[PDB]
Amino acid sequence: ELFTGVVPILVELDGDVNGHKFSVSGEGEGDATYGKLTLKFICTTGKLPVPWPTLVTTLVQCFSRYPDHMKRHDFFKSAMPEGYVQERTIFFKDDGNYKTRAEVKFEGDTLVNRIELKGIDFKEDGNILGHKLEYNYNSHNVYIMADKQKNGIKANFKIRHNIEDGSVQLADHYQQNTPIGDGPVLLPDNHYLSTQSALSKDPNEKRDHMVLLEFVTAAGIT
Amino acid sequence: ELFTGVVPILVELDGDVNGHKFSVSGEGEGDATYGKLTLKFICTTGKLPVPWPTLVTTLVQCFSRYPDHMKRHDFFKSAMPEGYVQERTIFFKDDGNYKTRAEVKFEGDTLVNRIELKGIDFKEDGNILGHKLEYNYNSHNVYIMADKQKNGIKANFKIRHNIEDGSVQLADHYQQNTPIGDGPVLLPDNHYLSTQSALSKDPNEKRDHMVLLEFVTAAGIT
Repeated sequence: ELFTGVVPILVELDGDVNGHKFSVSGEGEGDATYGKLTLKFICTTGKLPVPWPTLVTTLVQCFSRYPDHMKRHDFFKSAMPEGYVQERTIFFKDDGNYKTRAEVKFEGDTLVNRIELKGIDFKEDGNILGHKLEYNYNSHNVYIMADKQKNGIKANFKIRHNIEDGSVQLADHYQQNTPIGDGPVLLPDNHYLSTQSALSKDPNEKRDHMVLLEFVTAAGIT
Repeated sequence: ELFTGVVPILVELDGDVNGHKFSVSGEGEGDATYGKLTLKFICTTGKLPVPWPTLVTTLVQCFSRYPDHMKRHDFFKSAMPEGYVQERTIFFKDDGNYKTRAEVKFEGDTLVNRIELKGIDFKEDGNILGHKLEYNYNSHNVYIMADKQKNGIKANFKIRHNIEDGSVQLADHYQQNTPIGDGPVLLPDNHYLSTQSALSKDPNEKRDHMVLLEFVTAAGIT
């Protein structure tokens, strides 16, 4: 019942990639009923040192639409409102890696996502620091599975980023979510979230920014 | 000035794939200012004989956002309102092909897209008739170039459809657009439309349907 209508979302990221520091703020709405997300981000420190698309997975899986027969497998929502801690190690192929940690939870009537990111070992002439990624996005499945010992879930997936020259840059994600609260939570059977994203720009917008539209739906359980 | 605000869109498709006939109706809005499209489709003849994703390219490139320095390369809009005729031969790899022909133009204050599609040579146990495609979509670039002789453009691109088992099904598109009117039109320099799409469902919707969200932006000219 928290995700019954449109829930406002607020995002805050502080990162550091090869010594370069940056901040990103975002605002939006989520509608777990359609599993739709509309967010907008702004680099508040000037210009983003890495391509915007590399931050999409980092910058709220609680807005996924879970079919009715799949409701007992919804860890994300069942953890609200104390929220949960999401962590990932993202490995960019033949390049470096981002290590992230975030707390997603309700602060009042707003779903907030506070993140801290650290990226090391990035090649200067690579697709990432070299900004060779096209500004668009592909479709993926986020495999999810419970971590009973930690009372949470583990998830994993491979994102494919389109480089300008036509090739693709794989970014391997390894995820871990644990509750912030102390009570029972819903531990799921193995399943996945079919995720789709679309990036664009607000033409009346001067700051470095990205507008993001995503759709997520759980699938995998019959 | 026709595409100045939100323009209503109306789509009508009559097809035939390996002897199976079907109709699709769609309704939406376009906003060439953001290069955003929101459409909804319904199979009016019952259940769609092919996967919904294979009809996305067929089911209005006039809503692309063309940056200000790229305005003289916009064939699509410059042909309004008499409109233009779009034709394609789409080759699905190791499978059959769709041959399409449509007239896109204004009827009153509504942009209408009337299409007729014929698909032949489809393998029964293939990804297409076998419905092995995931219900999602990827990002592509539509290369565009003028056809001065025909006073229109030719375009071409390769769509990658995600099959369920993890592989991909290529669909080669070959396109041709010619004006319906008789006056000068804008013939572009070589360039492309960065296109992004996201598919989903209206949960309160019983008919076979697809909700489509796309973003298109021209790029390629400096």
